[PDB]
Amino acid sequence: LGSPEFMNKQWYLLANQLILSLSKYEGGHIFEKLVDAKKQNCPDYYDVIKNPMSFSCIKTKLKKGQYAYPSEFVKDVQLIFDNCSLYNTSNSVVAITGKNIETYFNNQLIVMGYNNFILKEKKINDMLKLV
Ligand SMILES: Cc1cc(C(N)=O)ccc1-c1[nH]c(C)c2c1CCCCC2=O
Repeated sequence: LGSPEFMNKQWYLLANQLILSLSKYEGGHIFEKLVDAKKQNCPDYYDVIKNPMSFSCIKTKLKKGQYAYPSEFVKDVQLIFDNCSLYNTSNSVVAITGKNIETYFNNQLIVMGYNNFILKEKKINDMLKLV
């Protein structure tokens, strides 16, 4: 019940619930799929954003088991909000929406206790490099 596999199954379920609540939050539809430069009238998006990321890209990596640490899931989610704060002007609707979901995501990490999984990840790496 306390095995490393039980914890690894836990934060995979917490991340899967997190990426669902982000997809359902207000304005979350603008981060679900990757930006189609032609349909959204942004021909220079991938000339500025070189590491694109969307909710669908994170759901796929969760389904294929491509996250080794719980901190890697947060980095992909934060990358979405970082690409949003970069390409979009600070007073644009998208940038405001991105900041609102960013706060929601960070507060959901507190409520769900996901951060405690990242801390134990760091301690385990310490108690492993010491041997
Ligand atoms: C993909 C997308 C879809 C819709 C939709 N179909 O409702 C609305 C907005 C956006 C969107 N998402 C991001 C992440 C952005 C944009 C708009 C373009 C500027 C780049 C940017 O930050």
